Amino acid sequence: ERLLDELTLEGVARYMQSERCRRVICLVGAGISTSAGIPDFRSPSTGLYDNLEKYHLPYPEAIFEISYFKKHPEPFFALAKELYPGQFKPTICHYFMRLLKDKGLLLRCYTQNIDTLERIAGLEQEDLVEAHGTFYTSHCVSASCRHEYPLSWMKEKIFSEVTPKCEDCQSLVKPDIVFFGESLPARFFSCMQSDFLKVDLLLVMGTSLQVQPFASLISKAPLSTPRLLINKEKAGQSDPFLGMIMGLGGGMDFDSKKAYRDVAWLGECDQGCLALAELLGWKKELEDLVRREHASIDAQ
Ligand SMILES: Cc1cc(C)nc(SCC(=O)Nc2ncc(Cc3cccc(OCc4cnnn4[C@H]4O[C@H](COP(=O)(O)OP(=O)(O)OC[C@H]5O[C@@H](n6cnc7c(N)ncnc76)[C@H](O)[C@@H]5O)[C@@H](O)[C@H]4O)c3)s2)n1
Ligand SMILES: [Zn+2]
Repeated sequence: ERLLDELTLEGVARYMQSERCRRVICLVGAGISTSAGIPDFRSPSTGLYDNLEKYHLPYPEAIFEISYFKKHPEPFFALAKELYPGQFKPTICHYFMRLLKDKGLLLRCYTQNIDTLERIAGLEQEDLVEAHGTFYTSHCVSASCRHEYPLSWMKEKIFSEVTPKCEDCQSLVKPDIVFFGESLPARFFSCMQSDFLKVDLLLVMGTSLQVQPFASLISKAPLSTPRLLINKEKAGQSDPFLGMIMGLGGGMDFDSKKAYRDVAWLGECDQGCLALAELLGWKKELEDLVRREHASIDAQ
């Protein structure tokens, strides 16, 4: 009944190399972009949540909240200037997901990341669910207008510290990211219902699984589907405690005596992906891909 012969990266690589493993879903968060120079949200001291006091918020989550944004957008746009990536070079982890695409194993990448690195690494719109939107485009917030603006326009407003107003109607222009309180893209639900029927392997990388409904995705997979977490620390566990994110019952079981399908490889995402690629015979392909794409970016 158990699909992994052993609860290890080697077990997952052998499963991946079997014919049952045809459809892989990746679930990724900010941890897969930290080696690209983009700090994450919840790491102590460097993460965003430990760097909010200077914005003088009524509480730290306000800067994520759509109703607060609509009333006082200036903190969000000051933060956006502070965190604007100085360069957009995707990581080994991103290019591993690109290799999964090129080899026909990637059914979908569900990303929480707003930095657009998945696109730059070559995942196309069909391969991707940007579950929490991206900074790539922005829209006027007036339902009667909804004029679109490209990242170059938004970037100029952010760096000039001018609050972005729509050129046609002078309402606020918001990046197409999903704030706390907003609905997720409809693509998220349509793809979820189709993808999680088919998935043979769930790859979870670089996320604390602290945000719903995205974190519910790990429970949408069939109960035999193996789940591999590559992350600096365990996350999404089912162990109940007050303030757990997971609905009760759902969650990962790495360590109980009933554990049967969940693997935690604890370390840096780039190293874990390099180790998995090596076990699969993809290490040189992945290394060459990173080198070539990185040089291509370095030229301009
Ligand atoms: C083009 C462009 C222009 C700009 C201006 N900016 C960017 S980009 C830079 C950025 O920020 N700009 C920002 N501007 C404004 C911001 C504020 C904001 C407001 C509203 C919504 C926002 O966004 C959507 C959203 C809504 N609600 N939440 N969100 C986001 O927040 C969640 C984060 O949750 P996540 O799980 O992703 O991250 P974590 O909690 O930090 O956990 C990481 C885990 O990885 C582990 N780990 C770490 N490093 C590792 C490594 N190397 N190897 C292995 N493991 C590693 C670590 O130990 C831990 O376990 C997520 O849902 C996301 O959508 C944002 S922010 N691009
Ligand atoms: Zn407008």
